[PDB]
Amino acid sequence: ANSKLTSDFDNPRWIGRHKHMFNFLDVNHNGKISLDEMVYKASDIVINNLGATPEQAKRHKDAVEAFFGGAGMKYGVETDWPAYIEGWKKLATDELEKYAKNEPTLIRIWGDALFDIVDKDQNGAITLDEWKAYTKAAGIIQSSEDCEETFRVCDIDESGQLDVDEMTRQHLGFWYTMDPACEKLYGGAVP
Repeated sequence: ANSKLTSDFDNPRWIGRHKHMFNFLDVNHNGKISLDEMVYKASDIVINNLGATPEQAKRHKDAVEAFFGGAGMKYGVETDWPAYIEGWKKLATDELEKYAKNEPTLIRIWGDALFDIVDKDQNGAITLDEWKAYTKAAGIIQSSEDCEETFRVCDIDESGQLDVDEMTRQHLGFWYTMDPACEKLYGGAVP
């Protein structure tokens, strides 16, 4: 492993980051969300907004399923906030253990599936316009300014593209650890 990455689950900013995403995913404010809703949203984006082929959409669905499944979410089950954050601690712990052992993480698997769809050239890297297209379809980022901040925070290659290796590292830090190097990865869109 190129980094020594550790959890910080009692940091109110960690908890808060995931509460933000919980509230953003709970579009109708039910106080709970299901795996059914998560995989619906994921496939809706890639198939109906981003042009995914059937095989590409299925690969992506599988990776989203396993990601949220790692946080304890299940088909036909409604997950409330207390269960969600409990599951998220397990997910992060498991991911960081795989990382420390140089084994593929669920976030890498998902990234590789998503980048196959989003990168016009299928070479594992995306342009700013492609990042804007994905994030604004998903709604996780709403403004171009915030999408631009992502390219400031990450190490960009000489052609001005964000590669999956770099985005995986940044996401490990941003979602699992509170690495201060990854602050503002989504600009002002996600605290």
